[PDB]
Amino acid sequence: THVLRFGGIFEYVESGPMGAEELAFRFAVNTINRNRTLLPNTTLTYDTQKINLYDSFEASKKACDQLSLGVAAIFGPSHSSSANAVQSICNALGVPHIQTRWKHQVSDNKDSFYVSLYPDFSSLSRAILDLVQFFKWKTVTVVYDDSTGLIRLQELIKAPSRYNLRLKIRQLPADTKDAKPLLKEMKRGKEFHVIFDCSHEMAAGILKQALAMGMMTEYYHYIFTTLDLFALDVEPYRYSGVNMTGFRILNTENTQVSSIIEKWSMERLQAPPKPDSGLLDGFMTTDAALMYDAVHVVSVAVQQFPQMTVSSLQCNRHKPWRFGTRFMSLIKEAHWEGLTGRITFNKTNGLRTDFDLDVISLKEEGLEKIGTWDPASGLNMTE
Amino acid sequence: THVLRFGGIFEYVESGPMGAEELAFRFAVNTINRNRTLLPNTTLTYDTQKINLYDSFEASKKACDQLSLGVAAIFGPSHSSSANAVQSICNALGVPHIQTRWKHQVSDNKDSFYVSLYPDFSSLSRAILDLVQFFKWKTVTVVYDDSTGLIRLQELIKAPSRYNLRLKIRQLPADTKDAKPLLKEMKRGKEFHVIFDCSHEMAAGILKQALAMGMMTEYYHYIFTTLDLFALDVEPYRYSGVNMTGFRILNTENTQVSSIIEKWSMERLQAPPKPDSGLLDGFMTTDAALMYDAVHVVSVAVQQFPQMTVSSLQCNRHKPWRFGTRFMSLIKEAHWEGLTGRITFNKTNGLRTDFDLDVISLKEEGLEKIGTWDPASGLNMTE
Amino acid sequence: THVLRFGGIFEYVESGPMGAEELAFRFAVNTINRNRTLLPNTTLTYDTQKINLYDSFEASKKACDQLSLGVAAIFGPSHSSSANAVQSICNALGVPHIQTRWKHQVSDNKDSFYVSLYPDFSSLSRAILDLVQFFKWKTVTVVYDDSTGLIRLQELIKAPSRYNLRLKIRQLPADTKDAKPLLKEMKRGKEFHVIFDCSHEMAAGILKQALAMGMMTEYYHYIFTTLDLFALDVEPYRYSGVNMTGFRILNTENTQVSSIIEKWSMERLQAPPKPDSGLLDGFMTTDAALMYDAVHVVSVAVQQFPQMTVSSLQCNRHKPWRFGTRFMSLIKEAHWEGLTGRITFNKTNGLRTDFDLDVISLKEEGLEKIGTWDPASGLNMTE
Amino acid sequence: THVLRFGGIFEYVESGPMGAEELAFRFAVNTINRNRTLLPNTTLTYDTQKINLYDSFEASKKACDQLSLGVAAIFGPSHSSSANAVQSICNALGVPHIQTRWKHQVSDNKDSFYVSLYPDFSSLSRAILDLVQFFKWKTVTVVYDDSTGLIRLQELIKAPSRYNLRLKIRQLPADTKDAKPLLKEMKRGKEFHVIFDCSHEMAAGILKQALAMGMMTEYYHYIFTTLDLFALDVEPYRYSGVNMTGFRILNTENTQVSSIIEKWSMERLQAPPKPDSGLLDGFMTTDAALMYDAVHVVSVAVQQFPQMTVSSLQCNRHKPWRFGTRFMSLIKEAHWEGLTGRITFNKTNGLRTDFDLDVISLKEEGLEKIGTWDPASGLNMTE
Ligand SMILES: *[C@@H]1O[C@H](CO)[C@@H](O[C@@H]2O[C@H](CO)[C@@H](O[C@@H]3O[C@H](CO)[C@@H](O)[C@H](O)[C@@H]3O)[C@H](O)[C@H]2NC(C)=O)[C@H](O)[C@H]1NC(C)=O
Ligand SMILES: *[C@@H]1O[C@H](CO)[C@@H](O[C@@H]2O[C@H](CO)[C@@H](O[C@@H]3O[C@H](CO)[C@@H](O)[C@H](O)[C@@H]3O)[C@H](O)[C@H]2NC(C)=O)[C@H](O)[C@H]1NC(C)=O
Ligand SMILES: *[C@@H]1O[C@H](CO)[C@@H](O[C@@H]2O[C@H](CO)[C@@H](O[C@@H]3O[C@H](CO)[C@@H](O)[C@H](O)[C@@H]3O)[C@H](O)[C@H]2NC(C)=O)[C@H](O)[C@H]1NC(C)=O
Ligand SMILES: *[C@@H]1O[C@H](CO)[C@@H](O[C@@H]2O[C@H](CO)[C@@H](O[C@@H]3O[C@H](CO)[C@@H](O)[C@H](O)[C@@H]3O)[C@H](O)[C@H]2NC(C)=O)[C@H](O)[C@H]1NC(C)=O
Ligand SMILES: *[C@@H]1O[C@H](CO)[C@@H](O[C@@H]2O[C@H](CO)[C@@H](O[C@@H]3O[C@H](CO)[C@@H](O)[C@H](O)[C@@H]3O)[C@H](O)[C@H]2NC(C)=O)[C@H](O)[C@H]1NC(C)=O
Ligand SMILES: *[C@@H]1O[C@H](CO)[C@@H](O[C@@H]2O[C@H](CO)[C@@H](O[C@@H]3O[C@H](CO)[C@@H](O)[C@H](O)[C@@H]3O)[C@H](O)[C@H]2NC(C)=O)[C@H](O)[C@H]1NC(C)=O
Ligand SMILES: *[C@@H]1O[C@H](CO)[C@@H](O[C@@H]2O[C@H](CO)[C@@H](O)[C@H](O)[C@H]2NC(C)=O)[C@H](O)[C@H]1NC(C)=O
Ligand SMILES: *[C@@H]1O[C@H](CO)[C@@H](O[C@@H]2O[C@H](CO)[C@@H](O)[C@H](O)[C@H]2NC(C)=O)[C@H](O)[C@H]1NC(C)=O
Ligand SMILES: *[C@@H]1O[C@H](CO)[C@@H](O)[C@H](O)[C@H]1NC(C)=O
Ligand SMILES: *[C@@H]1O[C@H](CO)[C@@H](O)[C@H](O)[C@H]1NC(C)=O
Ligand SMILES: *[C@@H]1O[C@H](CO)[C@@H](O)[C@H](O)[C@H]1NC(C)=O
Ligand SMILES: *[C@@H]1O[C@H](CO)[C@@H](O)[C@H](O)[C@H]1NC(C)=O
Ligand SMILES: *[C@@H]1O[C@H](CO)[C@@H](O)[C@H](O)[C@H]1NC(C)=O
Ligand SMILES: *[C@@H]1O[C@H](CO)[C@@H](O)[C@H](O)[C@H]1NC(C)=O
Ligand SMILES: *[C@@H]1O[C@H](CO)[C@@H](O)[C@H](O)[C@H]1NC(C)=O
Ligand SMILES: *[C@@H]1O[C@H](CO)[C@@H](O)[C@H](O)[C@H]1NC(C)=O
Repeated sequence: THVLRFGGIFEYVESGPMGAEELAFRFAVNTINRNRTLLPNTTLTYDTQKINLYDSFEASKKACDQLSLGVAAIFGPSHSSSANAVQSICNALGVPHIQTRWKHQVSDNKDSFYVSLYPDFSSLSRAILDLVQFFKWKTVTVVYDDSTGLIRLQELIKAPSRYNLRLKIRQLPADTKDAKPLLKEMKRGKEFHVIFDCSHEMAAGILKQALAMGMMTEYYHYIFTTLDLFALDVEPYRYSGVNMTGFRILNTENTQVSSIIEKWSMERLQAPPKPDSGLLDGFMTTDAALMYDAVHVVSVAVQQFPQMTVSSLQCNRHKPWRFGTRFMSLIKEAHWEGLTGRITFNKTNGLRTDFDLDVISLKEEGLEKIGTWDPASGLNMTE
Repeated sequence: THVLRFGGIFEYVESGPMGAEELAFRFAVNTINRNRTLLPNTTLTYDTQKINLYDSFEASKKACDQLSLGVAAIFGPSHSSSANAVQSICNALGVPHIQTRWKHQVSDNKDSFYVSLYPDFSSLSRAILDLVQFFKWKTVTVVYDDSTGLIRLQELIKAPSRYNLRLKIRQLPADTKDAKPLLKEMKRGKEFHVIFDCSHEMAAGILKQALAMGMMTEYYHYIFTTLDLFALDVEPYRYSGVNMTGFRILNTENTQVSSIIEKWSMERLQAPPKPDSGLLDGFMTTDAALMYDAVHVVSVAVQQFPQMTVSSLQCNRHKPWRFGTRFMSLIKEAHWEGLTGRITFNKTNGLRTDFDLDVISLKEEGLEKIGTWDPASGLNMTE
Repeated sequence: THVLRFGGIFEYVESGPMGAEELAFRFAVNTINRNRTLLPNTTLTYDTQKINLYDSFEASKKACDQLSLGVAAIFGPSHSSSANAVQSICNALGVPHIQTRWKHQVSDNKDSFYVSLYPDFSSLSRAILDLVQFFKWKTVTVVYDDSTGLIRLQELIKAPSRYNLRLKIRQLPADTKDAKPLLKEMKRGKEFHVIFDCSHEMAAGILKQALAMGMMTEYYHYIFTTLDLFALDVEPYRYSGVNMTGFRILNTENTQVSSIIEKWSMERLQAPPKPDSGLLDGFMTTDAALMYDAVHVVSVAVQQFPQMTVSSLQCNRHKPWRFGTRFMSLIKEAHWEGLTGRITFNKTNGLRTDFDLDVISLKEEGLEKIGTWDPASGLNMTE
Repeated sequence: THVLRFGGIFEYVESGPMGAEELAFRFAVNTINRNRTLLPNTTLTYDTQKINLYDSFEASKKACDQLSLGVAAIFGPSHSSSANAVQSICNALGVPHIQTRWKHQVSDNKDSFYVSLYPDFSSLSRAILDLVQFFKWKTVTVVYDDSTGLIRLQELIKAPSRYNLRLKIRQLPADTKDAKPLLKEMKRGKEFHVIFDCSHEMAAGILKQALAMGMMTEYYHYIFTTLDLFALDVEPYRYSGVNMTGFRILNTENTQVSSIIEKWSMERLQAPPKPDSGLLDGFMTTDAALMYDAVHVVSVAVQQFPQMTVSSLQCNRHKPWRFGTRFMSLIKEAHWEGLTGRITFNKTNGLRTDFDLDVISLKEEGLEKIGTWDPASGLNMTE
């Protein structure tokens, strides 16, 4: 039988239920257990631990508790300060570390036991930069939220040194949801073409404050850096004449992918969130779409490797895992067509820089696909 | 007697001797032991460990080895990925963590047991931004090296949204010291006013490549973000008619501070570095000036706290240190006039945002102080 | 057999080995002895003497010692005050005097027994004057070193009486290598187009002081009067955007001439000079290229004259040498294609005014031939 | 008694009698022999030899014949190529060498046994350059004759690099007295302020060709570099309204100096020269005034040195003369008020740079003294 024990480190939600990434890790393990074509001989169990996500010492202790109990791969702790502490544990002891969120990989880590299923912002910032040239902009305002967002969109800030733009980089207020003094300066400065680097939970809150201001007109164009633009209640903004361009990697135009998302709204349901937030009700974010994908791409690697045995390692007496070198190379050479499209990894550094996007814009009917991005091709926009 | 045991985590230099920060930690402990006014009853020993500085798992093990052996404060492991792993250990177990280098404090860490003696780049980027307005620039090029340098100078990038500039943000080549294709684009683009965000070991290498190009003339003006501009062999550049503006926090205009630097060249000497690098020979960097200061500011706190006892804590069974709360508040409320001037800490977050700079520029004679920055006052430039 | 005894008077180098002209005289005699097409029946020996070069009385005694011992031609003592003393001895006693350096021939010497293989500055100063008109200059600064340099470039100083220029004649400092107060006046006076009349050992020292000043830019253009511009380490000046125009008579674009220069670096090698001089290592100067040529052009004359016998003459009882009139006319009517190109003499005064130059300028790759001068044609510059 | 034997080397005039310098050497020896205050115990004889003046080998043989016969000082052979051959003989054997003509002393001769009684052109070219500033010229034409005249007036050519002039340097025709095509270009170019660097035998021939042209008017001003401007028949040019400025060192405004010149016209007389030359008849040139002075200044040195004995030296077995060091220092420290004024020598190099001139210009009456030059003072022009 040989039950595998893919471990995971997730957020400790105090009041509410388990998070969307923790549900998607439980849903993807149960899907492979029920289905019989993928892994027809083995079953998957899990060892999910809950941390604060903002404490590298709690993430380091529970990652060593999973390797002492014996796991095969750690599914990342969702945060830059916490994943860097668990990445180096997984490097030292040979166990893979599967990342589904963006993290600043500094250019001096010689770490090899990690892959990142999140679309890398060296590729995404070229997708925005191609998109501002299709629209023939010459005056752009980038509004980010946290200081790490300069590292994300740095290929867009280095654009007036090459192309013909003038970037005016602005930042959202750090403490409050009171971005109206930001939007007053953007209205007085006549900044009609704006790029927002913020999550869809925050991008929904800016659009209410841009509607309370006089900024949702036929003159304003908003490109959103988030991949969850198909999660917003856009009904107050369809008839304004705005354009709200963005991307979508979640391949919701298949009968197989949408069937999983239609099943997703059932088991998640459990008191859906607040009504005064401009998001939808039944929707899978791309944060939980990549955790459903992260279990399956590694499941390609355990399918092509039947001699696998989960060992029990110790952090104090660290030894590399016996099959760690080959099993890491089977993850980096794994191809899969998951919810977010084709999943191929970067052979140099282990990232995900080759992926397919879907350019979506706001029409009178709603968010509609008007193109397709591809790092080999570029914007094939059939608008 | 009560010997204290200030611990430290430093770089493992393989071929050469101990690093400049490790010498400055040994020199500052031996200075307080020899001198009798500061701590007239106690002596200081140390437990210096050597790590890779790019491995958070090695820094986490040796920080727990110091707390198992029993230390009073950890002097930081000199790097963003390594200090974040040791900051959270020192937070969980109550021991202070003394930082002498800049690190991206994310806005969600609820850590309290850390202070940073490095001048914070929220204050330094206002010192550069005041300096480009004294010089009445309207066209600025910021050249950084690593992607974290956008977080450092982010108050300068958000300047064309307020003032009258146009920033053209550029980046040094990531792999090679071959910044001449960068300097060709800056020469063809007619970019005479340049800000360099790079270390003085790299800023010396850019000036050779700006002299090999036709870019050291009476038209080019270079502001350096580094505080070690008074460490460069500037003899090939005095007569060019260039201006090389910068800052200096190392208060080398006192008979007491310069006496320590004159003693510094003796015990450090030990095969001084390569001749094909445009730096000086006998000089203390500001990286080792802040480690000499870091021992003394905490020595103010052990002077005002005689009931101190060093305990032995364990990371697996983590308990806060018995005097950790009061001793951390005595470090944050400690004032000291060290090598880098007056040392007062930020009462909100524990940083160092209130400090005195010395604006230095290049004249025909050499680097000469032409002003003084102060967050309360601003540029008092008697040029 | 009839061994010939071409004599020579050279510099007494005290510390180091024999000079470059004395090596080239030994190398050219040994080449004709080894080769069998030129002089297939006779061999050449030599009687090299060493003087101070600045004492006409020592040069006069050793020239009479060579004629008492019996020579066929004296190869000149490399200096104006010393060669004039030996020219008149060779005139009185019929022996030829072969000159390879420039000397002020006053317009009243009725001397006939001398030829000069150095390119005459009545022709060279027209080559510079054609070159400042191809570049369309209207404001020229001539910087010479010694007062004889006005006689050299006098056809360039008499140019504003004919053409449209304004010469500002300046002089290098007489005692020191401290030409920076000269270069300050040329920088404050905005003198971008400069002609340097100095040797390549001194022209390498001016370019360091023009790089220490802000004067190696894309605005400054330097014409060098020396013919050894292809002997300078030009690597610090390739990327500056400067132009460094000059000439080259040493025909280094043949497989036969460069083969001799490739053999030249072997026997000369013998502790190559100082590293703090901006010259190359393996190179033949045009001062030693003309001494290799001086032996061969006279070897054309002994090939066309087999009845030659070397006699023994006395200066106190001076008698013309028996074959002095015919053998001098065979040297003046000798054609040879040596290292410096075709070697034909002026039939009026015995000089060398008909010769081929190669206009070389500084590109990004290095010194590159961009034309060809010729007294019949002029500048055929395929730049 | 101790008869001294001051030797001399002069011109071999074939057809006519002895030259003006040879008469002045015979006249000055006979004057000191007749007079009894100067040298009241010793008499002077001489050993005058005649050379071609353009042959350094004939000058070298007869200088060794005088030292073999035994002389005390050689009075120079009047020419640059011949005096350099005799200067080095007198240096090697200790005998002084008294020069009365200008010669290019190169900056590398370490010769000590020579003095020059001719007014040095480093001082004279400052006297012309002060004179063109008193007259407030801004456009100057320098017309020289031979290429050595650039070395003479080089402090005047380097003037537009300091002051406000524009020099147009021209040259007289080398072969013919046909300077009218030169004067046509100076008339068409409107060059009214001209400096002539030529002898008074040639300056008289230019003024006929400037009178045959339309160039002797009230618009043309001619400064003459020669010191024999008070030797020209100026009667055709008094009423033209020209100005002909110049200098005079021959102190013809004393009753003692003019008495010697009135005696000079008696013994010289001997078929006075051609009538078609615009010079006077009874006049002493400054070339023969300095040879009368050269015997007397050395006669000061033999008066202050009674233990002198003339020895007999050989050039082939050269030994320094026994009293050569002290007797040379008595010549350089000798003061005399001769025909040309006060005679003091330059203590550094042995030249004559401290002397008194008399600025003379052309009035309606004739050449009239209008000032006085002095290197300490400058132009004290009481015009
Ligand atoms: C349970 O079975 C397998 C487990 O490996 C799941 O993967 C699918 O397997 C089938 C055949 O092995 C393939 O189906 C493909 O579906 C896509 C729809 O996106 C279609 O374009 C292809 O032409 C093909 O029909 C495929 O290898 C794989 N599906 C994907 C998306 O990679 C399967 O989805 C599970 N569920 C069911 C209901 O079978
Ligand atoms: C594995 O990782 C490396 C490093 O990220 C990938 O190299 C990158 O490949 C792209 C090819 O598109 C390079 O060019 C970039 O293309 C865009 C297209 O518009 C254009 O704006 C520029 O030409 C831009 O440079 C990119 O420079 C290069 N990155 C580096 C650091 O060299 C590589 O493709 C990955 N391997 C895969 C996906 O198989
Ligand atoms: C403790 O830390 C806080 C934040 O780290 C410090 O507050 C900061 O104070 C500076 C200067 O007052 C503010 O910067 C800017 O000042 C200039 C000129 O006054 C102007 O361009 C802006 O209006 C801005 O105020 C900075 O924004 C502010 N930070 C925050 C978050 O409010 C505080 O001063 C520190 N306390 C000390 C050193 O005692
Ligand atoms: C032998 O020597 C004499 C003089 O040393 C040479 O005569 C010289 O020839 C050159 C060129 O023909 C004359 O230079 C100048 O030429 C240019 C352009 O043609 C122009 O700017 C002037 O009009 C001038 O002619 C130079 O003046 C002339 N020298 C004399 C004194 O007449 C002669 O060419 C030599 N013979 C050979 C090399 O066979
Ligand atoms: C013969 O005697 C001496 C030989 O040494 C000649 O030199 C003159 O000697 C006298 C008295 O020793 C001085 O005369 C001076 O004359 C100048 C006129 O230029 C006058 O300004 C003075 O006030 C003084 O009277 C003087 O030392 C010297 N003369 C000069 C010009 O230096 C003397 O000239 C010979 N001839 C006669 C006729 O005495
Ligand atoms: C011995 O020889 C030296 C070298 O020739 C003499 O030094 C020269 O002295 C003059 C003083 O007048 C220096 O200044 C020159 O003065 C004129 C006056 O108008 C002015 O145009 C400049 O200031 C000019 O430089 C001159 O530079 C200096 N020569 C050198 C090469 O330094 C010295 O005076 C002689 N000793 C005597 C006469 O006792
Ligand atoms: C020893 O330590 C004491 C610490 O107080 C030093 O004394 C201080 O010296 C500075 C200038 O040297 C003064 O500004 C302070 O006021 C002094 N403090 C006190 C309390 O007097 C002393 O300089 C140190 N000596 C050595 C040799 O290191
Ligand atoms: C030996 O001397 C002869 C001299 O004639 C050289 O032969 C000449 O070589 C050059 C090129 O090498 C040709 O352009 C000439 O036409 C040749 N002349 C003749 C008559 O053949 C020969 O190269 C010399 N060889 C060596 C090794 O020095
Ligand atoms: C909306 O999109 C269309 C198509 O690109 C464009 O013509 C229009 O200007 C856009 N509206 C804006 C930018 O407000
Ligand atoms: C671009 O899109 C068109 C139609 O949407 C289709 O031919 C194909 O998807 C793309 N063509 C390419 C990539 O050549
Ligand atoms: C540079 O500094 C100099 C002083 O050395 C000053 O005169 C000048 O204004 C500054 N700026 C420029 C652009 O030269
Ligand atoms: C800076 O301030 C100090 C005291 O506050 C003063 O002594 C100095 O002159 C000031 N600098 C100026 C005015 O340039
Ligand atoms: C210098 O040479 C370059 C070629 O390298 C040419 O383009 C330019 O016109 C020349 N002159 C100047 C003043 O740069
Ligand atoms: C110079 O002339 C030669 C032949 O006379 C010719 O090959 C060359 O092309 C010419 N240079 C030019 C035209 O720039
Ligand atoms: C002659 O001299 C006087 C006095 O300097 C002057 O005014 C006049 O112009 C001169 N004549 C010329 C220069 O032709
Ligand atoms: C200048 O000349 C005046 C009168 O000609 C006279 O005082 C003296 O000769 C000179 N004065 C000086 C040099 O002070």
